[PDB]
Amino acid sequence: GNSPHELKNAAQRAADWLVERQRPNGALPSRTAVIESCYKGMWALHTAGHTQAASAVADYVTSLLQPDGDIPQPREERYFLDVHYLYANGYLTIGAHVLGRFGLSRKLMSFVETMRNPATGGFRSHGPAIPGDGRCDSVSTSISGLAALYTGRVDTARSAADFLGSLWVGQPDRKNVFHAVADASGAVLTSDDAVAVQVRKAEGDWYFIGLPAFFLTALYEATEDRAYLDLATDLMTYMDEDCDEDAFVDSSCGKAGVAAALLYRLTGRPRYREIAEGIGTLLCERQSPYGYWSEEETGDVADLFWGDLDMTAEYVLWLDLIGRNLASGERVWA
Amino acid sequence: GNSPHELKNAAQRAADWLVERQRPNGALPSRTAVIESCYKGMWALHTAGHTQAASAVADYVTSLLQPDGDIPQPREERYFLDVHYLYANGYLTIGAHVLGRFGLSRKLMSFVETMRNPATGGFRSHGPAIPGDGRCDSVSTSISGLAALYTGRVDTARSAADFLGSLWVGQPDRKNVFHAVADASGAVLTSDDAVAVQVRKAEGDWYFIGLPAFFLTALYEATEDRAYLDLATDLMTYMDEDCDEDAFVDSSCGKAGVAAALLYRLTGRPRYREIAEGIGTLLCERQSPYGYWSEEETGDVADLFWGDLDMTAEYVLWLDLIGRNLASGERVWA
Ligand SMILES: *[C@@H](O)[C@@H](C[C@H](O)[C@H](O)CO)NC(C)=O
Ligand SMILES: *[C@@H](O)[C@@H](C[C@H](O)[C@H](O)CO)NC(C)=O
Repeated sequence: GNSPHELKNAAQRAADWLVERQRPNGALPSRTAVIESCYKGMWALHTAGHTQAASAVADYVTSLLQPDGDIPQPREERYFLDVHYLYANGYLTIGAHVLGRFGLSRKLMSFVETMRNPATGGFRSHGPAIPGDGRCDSVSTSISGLAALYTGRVDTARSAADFLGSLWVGQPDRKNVFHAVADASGAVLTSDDAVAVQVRKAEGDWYFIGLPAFFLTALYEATEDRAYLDLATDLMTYMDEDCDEDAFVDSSCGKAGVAAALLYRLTGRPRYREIAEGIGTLLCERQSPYGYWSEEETGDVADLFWGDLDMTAEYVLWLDLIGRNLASGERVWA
Repeated sequence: GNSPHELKNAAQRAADWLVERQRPNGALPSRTAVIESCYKGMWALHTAGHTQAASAVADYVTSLLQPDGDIPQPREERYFLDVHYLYANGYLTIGAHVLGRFGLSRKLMSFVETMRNPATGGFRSHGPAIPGDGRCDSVSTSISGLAALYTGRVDTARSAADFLGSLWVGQPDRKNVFHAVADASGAVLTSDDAVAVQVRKAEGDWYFIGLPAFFLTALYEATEDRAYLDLATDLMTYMDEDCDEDAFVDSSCGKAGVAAALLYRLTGRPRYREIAEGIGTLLCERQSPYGYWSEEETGDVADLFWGDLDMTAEYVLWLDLIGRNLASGERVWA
């Protein structure tokens, strides 16, 4: 595979591509003005050293911030309304905090906490303005727990991990389907309108497993509580041995790649290095010659569909995180 | 005056210089192997986007970590023994946390908090192996408060601010001297052996005032409590109007520059922009063409004495922080 330096080089070229096209108000170059086009922008650009561009995204995000600490608009994609509303808020919180925008991160994180279910520790899938039944999903919960870790709200993160453990233990038929959603009481939801990963098919949505694995590994690093490492380990084993090969190939495999790279640094287990290396190389090989990522776009374009802009920022982050955990893991274990 | 982009470009040249000379275990190229040569390295290199190099510093720091969460050795400079012991620990905590090394940041910050005076909110000036009288100083307290902000221990940060307010109110002769130390009871220490800035002379040590100003501004950003903004602006106006011109010229003026840049973004007051621009430009002007900063050396050296290496990482950080707060302040206020 490719070396940590090569993975980082790919991330930097994509970051440069984004910053060259950033708008004067700080928005990233999306064909639609929606928060789901740039929610990873602060954190990704900061990791690439583009701190003025990252702070410009913070300025743009601050201009959207409502008195309750939410960014309810502009939102268009249904997954950011009633599947995992808080997916945007979680990365916004992390990016703001690492930038030292402590007022923005406090306000964002305090809103995120209002959508926690205090009975289960899960985080509600649908936003305040979106009618729903109080269901909570693995992605809202994992990203909110990760934002809790970055902002030092470790008890909130521990509670999120409790929910993930209940969701995992409660699976009715895990060898065929991962039901990523629970009802407001914590029972796993199997209705057709609830996210379900067909683990024996090559149809994506693997990040509903991979993001929990990454969060739980970071929580273990923060706490040294082996219960969290055990659950992250079980989820990685699930993806590696019970899931279709698409789990480490689909566009959403970066989350599992990052979890694997962190688990390698913490445990030294070579399978984790192999998983992270393979995913990092795959993402590197799919990069356009210009710097962005897209499964369809092939030209020298000035902007991107929101999903490709999000993917481009996401892969800046995943390649950086994989690269630094592989490099330090090699120093520690090899 | 240099533009925010130019300040950042200077930081990046220095960061490249450091990374090119980094040692295989992650230590930075110091002529002596001491923690005071590299304590700002994790945070500085991360801000520059050199996350693998920053993680390598974290690996080195982790290998020195003792069971109590301290790094008592290697230390040689007396200021890092009995004047502001925790100055090293504070930057290590911040750099570890921003990298997501949550076990490292938890352990470092927990040790820092064992040195807090629960009656005054100050942090003890002398480390565990160093005898002393329990005195607490403004630099130990402000960097520990900033580390508390980054790790989410906001009550600790508020207590640190209380100590700084008491120190400021209790000054017996602020026109001539800033007494930066209080005894274990919280009373300002005026004895011959306690750090004191000669504010009407050009003799340095201005960061005993400038770092509190930076920390208090960050705490105001985190809480919106105008009491902290008022104290921060008291300190800035003190340095601007009552202190020697050296306060904005000495090698330690970068802390005040960062405080001014943040105050400009938060308040729009043009004088703060002027102070930050002036300090940023002065630091850029002093940079070696080869990328480092040094009090005495010029030309293409392979390494630096610890104080110059510390100053080089420090100015990566300050130029980056000044640049991004000036850039965002211009966006917000114009
Ligand atoms: C994980 O972030 C996954 C998110 C979804 O694709 C978003 O809803 C659209 O960007 N990312 C990828 C690249 O699959
Ligand atoms: C503030 O960090 C100041 C610290 C003192 O110089 C240290 O005691 C020695 O590095 N930095 C500078 C550049 O003045």
